[PDB]
Amino acid sequence: QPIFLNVLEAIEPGVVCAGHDNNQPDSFAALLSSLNELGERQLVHVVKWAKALPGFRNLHVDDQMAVIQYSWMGLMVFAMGWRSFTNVNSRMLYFAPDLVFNEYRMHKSRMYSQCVRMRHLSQEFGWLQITPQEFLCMKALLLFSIIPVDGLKNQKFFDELRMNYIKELDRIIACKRKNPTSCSRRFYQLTKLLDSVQPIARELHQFTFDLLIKSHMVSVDFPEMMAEIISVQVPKILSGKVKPIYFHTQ
Ligand SMILES: C[C@@H](Cc1ccc(O)c(O)c1)[C@@H](C)Cc1ccc(O)c(O)c1
Ligand SMILES: C[C@]12CC[C@H]3[C@@H](CCC4=CC(=O)CC[C@@]43C)[C@@H]1CC[C@@H]2O
Repeated sequence: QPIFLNVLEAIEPGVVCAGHDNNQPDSFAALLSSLNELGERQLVHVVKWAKALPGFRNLHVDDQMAVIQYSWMGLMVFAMGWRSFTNVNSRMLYFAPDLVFNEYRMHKSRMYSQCVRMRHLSQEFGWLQITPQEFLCMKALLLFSIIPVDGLKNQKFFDELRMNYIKELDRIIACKRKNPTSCSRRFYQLTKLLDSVQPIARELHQFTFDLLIKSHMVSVDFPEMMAEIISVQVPKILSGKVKPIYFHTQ
């Protein structure tokens, strides 16, 4: 029995609802305030999920919050892609059971191009035939894929942790496979899939950072936690002080 898989499967967070009043007209201001409240909500879970991950509390405490604060975009975008694939075969974006974006919501949110990228992503789960086991280990690996260029408080611990999550993903690929040509191709495939989250996550950082700046102008509410992470932590990403870790050069 794989102990590592039992844990991921057990800690996976349940459905989270956005709180969106679906009887309102689909306006930019309402779509985004709801995506924003959706972020606050998802964030509470992400924190609880990350803390229960095997080895996570071995990281220094300031590094525990830094990694969560750097990587939430990618992790949530990925999860959402998976929810989109499993529920509606990647036809729409399944943000929350109460906030499914049709083509029209995509246009009204004014992120049609990001949503188009987010949708290609969700389709990849289908095209690549990702298993829930692979999905889960990839998502944990995503929590460890962005860090300051000066390094963390205890960079050593982090590197150990992340090396292990790499092995586990490699373990879940090998656990039922014939010859090592396909084990290779698959690991290549999934590593490229993970890389692909980063540019998408970078576009959303830019977007939401812009959005918060003119939040008052455009009538868009940001909950406190979202306000603080976007104004404190996102700018370090955008200014190049915090960078994603790619498996392959872009
Ligand atoms: C994810 C873990 C990998 C793992 C642990 C136990 C298992 O039975 C397994 O199959 C894989 C990883 C964290 C190993 C580890 C052990 C001890 C630690 O202190 C630490 O930071 C990390
Ligand atoms: C950041 C954001 C709210 C949080 C959104 C994000 C789009 C991606 C996303 C996917 C989810 O499933 C949870 C909400 C999040 C994480 C939105 C883009 C602009 C808006 O400000």
